Amino acid sequence: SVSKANVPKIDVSPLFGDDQAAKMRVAQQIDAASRDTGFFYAVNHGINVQRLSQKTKEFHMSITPEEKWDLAIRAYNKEHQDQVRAGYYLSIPGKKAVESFCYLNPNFTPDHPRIQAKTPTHEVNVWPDETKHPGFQDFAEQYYWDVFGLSSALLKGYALALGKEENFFARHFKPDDTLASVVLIRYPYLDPYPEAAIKTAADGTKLSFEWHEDVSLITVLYQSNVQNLQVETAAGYQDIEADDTGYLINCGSYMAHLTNNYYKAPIHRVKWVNAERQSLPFFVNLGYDSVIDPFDPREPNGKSDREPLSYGDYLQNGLVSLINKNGQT
Ligand SMILES: CC[C@H](NC(=O)[C@H](CS)NC(=O)CCC[C@H](N)C(=O)O)C(=O)O
Ligand SMILES: [Fe+2]
Repeated sequence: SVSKANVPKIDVSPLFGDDQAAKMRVAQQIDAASRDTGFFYAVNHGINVQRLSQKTKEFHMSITPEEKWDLAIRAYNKEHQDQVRAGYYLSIPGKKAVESFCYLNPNFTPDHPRIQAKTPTHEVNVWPDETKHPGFQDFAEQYYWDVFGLSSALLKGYALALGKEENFFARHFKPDDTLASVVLIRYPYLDPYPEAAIKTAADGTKLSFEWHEDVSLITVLYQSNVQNLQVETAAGYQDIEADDTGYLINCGSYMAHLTNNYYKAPIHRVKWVNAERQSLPFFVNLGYDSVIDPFDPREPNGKSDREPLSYGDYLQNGLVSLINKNGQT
């Protein structure tokens, strides 16, 4: 029966410092995890995750149906044709339990040239009224930069792990142009829980979200203390234990591509659990024109035949493909 994933807890604090050998020892840990199940917990990360959980719950539990329509992405509100990514993703009582709110780089304003050019995947964030949601926008924008900083350090880890200089990834991850996103996902408790909102896997497991690989370089994830995630291994799906003080880290398919699958993008899925919980990912995306030249650290000459891929085009394609495969979230 269903076994358990080895998901080590890695103290990432050296990645913020200047002790280079200590960084290498962290990089080894990241290497090992990335070659095993593909997941680890980043601990001693310096983010106030209790406030993140509190502020998010306050938002989710106070936003009204009226405000949800007002903020809705175009999948739910045809009036908002510019909102492909950022905004509110509504639940559908009786059919779809999950709901969420996604936002992008706060630097994407009307003044930004990618907004002026109408480049796909770039949007100006939408927000509820401040007086109705006091402090929320401020909180959420500062969270973006806090987790941006953690993620930059984790990217130093990954670079060192792969034999590169520590800025190999992080040089492409910049406040001015990153396509990274935060998604504040609510999974509700429902009694009765509608069967329409539950999918059944081939192996019989009841799921809220089917198997997939992440569309990201890496994913940096906070979750409530409710176990739900499973990672695919050759021996089948394995449960990932919850830890509501750590960040769960995994690679996305852009990392798999550029490393010739040396760091795979682990296939994972979300079990159905009837419990109120939070899932708050930060998808570490680069800039629209960023290109990382692939390499294969298994080969003496490090050479890959993999095509260098422009990140923005990879992202557009991946986000669309994920909706087609696993449904509009
Ligand atoms: C909705 C369920 C939930 N799945 C997800 O969030 C899935 C798999 S990681 N990812 C996406 O849908 C990509 C969202 C991208 C975001 N709108 C963006 O524009 O950057 C889960 O894993 O809990
Ligand atoms: Fe995922």
